[PDB]
Amino acid sequence: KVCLICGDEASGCHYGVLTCGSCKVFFKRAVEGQHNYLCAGRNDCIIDKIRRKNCPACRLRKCLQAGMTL
Amino acid sequence: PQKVCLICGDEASGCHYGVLTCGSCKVFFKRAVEGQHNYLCAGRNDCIIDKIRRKNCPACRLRKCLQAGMTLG
DNA sequence: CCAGAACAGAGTGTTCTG
DNA sequence: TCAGAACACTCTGTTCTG
Ligand SMILES: [Zn+2]
Ligand SMILES: [Zn+2]
Ligand SMILES: [Zn+2]
Ligand SMILES: [Zn+2]
Repeated sequence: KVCLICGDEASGCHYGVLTCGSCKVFFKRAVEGQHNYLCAGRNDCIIDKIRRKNCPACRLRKCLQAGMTL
Repeated sequence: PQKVCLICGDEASGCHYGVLTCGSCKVFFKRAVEGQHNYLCAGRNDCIIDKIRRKNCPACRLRKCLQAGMTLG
């Protein structure tokens, strides 16, 4: 019921991992697209519903560490 | 001789709200002080603010603006 | 249910003006 | 000189569709 990436309400099992929709479309867009994500902290940024927009790098990192794939 | 924004290190357009800055940090500061935003740092309140990452943490950006001495009067 | 498409908004940055 | 208006773009999130 809870997104393993940001803790928001999970819509379902997407790309191998229980997530919400925002993290679903984010993951696809992040992996295929050419983005210049760069962390401003220490690679341990808190990714929750409020702050997930802040550091796309760490968000993508959590997605990958969760095992998400296309 | 070229001037540098004291907030993000981008090219400063001039002295805005009391501090040498670019346009983006200017309008950002205005919108931030007046506007109702939910800025919250995801790190340790010491995020690196440069041209690439200034979009990342508005909280730390506003913090640098205030510590630089920016004001509306 | 799940993937992808598509529509809409927030936040941002530049150009123009006096 | 700098302040503010306004348009346009990027990124994101929800809704729609196959
Ligand atoms: Zn999520
Ligand atoms: Zn980060
Ligand atoms: Zn700046
Ligand atoms: Zn921060």
